[PDB]
Amino acid sequence: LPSINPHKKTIILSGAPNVGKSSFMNIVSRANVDVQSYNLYVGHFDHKLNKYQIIDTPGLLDRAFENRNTIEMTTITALAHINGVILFIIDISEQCGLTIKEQINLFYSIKSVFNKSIVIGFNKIDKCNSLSIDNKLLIKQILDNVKNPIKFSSFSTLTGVGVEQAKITACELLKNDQAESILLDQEQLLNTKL
Ligand SMILES: Nc1nc2c(ncn2[C@@H]2O[C@H](COP(=O)(O)OP(=O)(O)O)[C@@H](O)[C@H]2O)c(=O)[nH]1
Repeated sequence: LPSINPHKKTIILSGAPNVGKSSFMNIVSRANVDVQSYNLYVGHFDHKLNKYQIIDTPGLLDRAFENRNTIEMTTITALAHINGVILFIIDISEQCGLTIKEQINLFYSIKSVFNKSIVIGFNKIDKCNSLSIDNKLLIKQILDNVKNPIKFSSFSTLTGVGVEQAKITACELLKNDQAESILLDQEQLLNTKL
């Protein structure tokens, strides 16, 4: 809503407070970041001759929607209608102050506003690897509960390892969705004609 181009290819960052969202944005955009107020953050980067933005909205996409007022919801909804892929980051070290299960609960609670592609980012691997079987099966359950096309990416925004890889899989998930969706529109229009 505040000075965002809705047509530019976008990574929409989401996840609990202190999971590494602002860190991720800063790394991939080399801090080429516009600070906009309603604070909303828009990082910019190029990948493979294409221009991208990456958006971080602390206070909006880091907590459940139950407590939002109308204006906040319209802002959230406006973001959900951008040309974007979601990067939902889970801090698997739990240093953010919430357990993996509480972070997955957050994901289910808010993934309904987005049917876009989603990358689940497992961050802070410098402080982890492995996981409880209930946690691994909770993560696996995401693939069953979710109609959205979903990929996984592990990284550390403290050490840099896997970060660029995570950025690459987000972009390509977007491409594939753009490709699949334009076909459905082309098909419906011809099926109408015929
Ligand atoms: N151990 C570790 N700490 C991290 C990593 N990435 C970020 N942090 C720290 O986690 C805290 C929150 O990170 P931040 O980017 O502000 O998360 P955000 O609130 O979601 O935007 C900060 O103290 C960061 O320095 C990581 O990969 N590993």
